[PDB]
Amino acid sequence: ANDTVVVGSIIFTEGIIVANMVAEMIEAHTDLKVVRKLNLGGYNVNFEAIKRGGANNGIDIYVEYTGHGLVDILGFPATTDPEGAYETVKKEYKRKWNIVWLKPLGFNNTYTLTVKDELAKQYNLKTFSDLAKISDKLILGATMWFLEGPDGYPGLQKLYNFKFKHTKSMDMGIRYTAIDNNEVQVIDAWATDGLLVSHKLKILEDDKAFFPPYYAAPIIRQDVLDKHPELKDVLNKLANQISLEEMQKLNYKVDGEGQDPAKVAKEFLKEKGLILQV
Ligand SMILES: c1cnc2cc3c(cc2n1)[C@@H]1CNC[C@H]3C1
Repeated sequence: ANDTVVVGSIIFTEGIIVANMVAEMIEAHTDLKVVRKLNLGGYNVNFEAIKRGGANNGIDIYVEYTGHGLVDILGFPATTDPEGAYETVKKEYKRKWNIVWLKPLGFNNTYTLTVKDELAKQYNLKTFSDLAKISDKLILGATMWFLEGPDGYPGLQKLYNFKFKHTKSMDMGIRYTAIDNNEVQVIDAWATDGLLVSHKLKILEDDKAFFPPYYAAPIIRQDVLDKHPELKDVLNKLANQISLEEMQKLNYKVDGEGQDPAKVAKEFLKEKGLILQV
């Protein structure tokens, strides 16, 4: 009579916004109440938590990215097209873990390598290969998740033979300040990052196609769907409802304009008519 589900996120702006959207949709369209949980860390943290489940100090639902799941299935970085990534993780997670991938939200939040526009013009940079030829002169500032993830810098560095003068691990917001001030020359910008809006940066082309697609989708434990089958349709109301530009704008409302992510998520859903006004 008082059933609850746990929606998890790791700790970054987009993750919390989209987890909040999932929680708001569930509470708007079902009789379930939602525990919102934040998990410390990056790679495989939400995956392990959902394997435990909300009844065992874990989570029942979170928004995963196809490429992050794909690299864990394969055991080595590989590239593919959006459908290849999505269908592979959907079938594998269902068969191995009884985890259900719902429909993609609509955006691809990939890792990138990004430089200031002026630096790109100064050195004629368009591609990762262009950058690698001169990386020995440059400093990379990047997030811990990118530097430590199996699908992040370790394999990219080996494939392109990147040789930066110095490589610094940085918090998410401050790497944008650091590249704006030329404390570093390259950052691992993420494609939906809010602060890409306010900095004059150039996203370089991954010409060897190292990275897989990173399409966000809600995923849920099958036993939670068995108990509450309505969830499937409710969460699929978000299907293709968030473009890259929309997600970027929401992220900037938090990171650039100081709004809290709960407010940003709820007002977005109200604007799009996905939940009721008032
Ligand atoms: C480990 C686990 N999940 C991640 C999710 C994301 C990232 C890194 C992760 N690393 C950023 C790049 N892909 C989508 C977001 C943001």
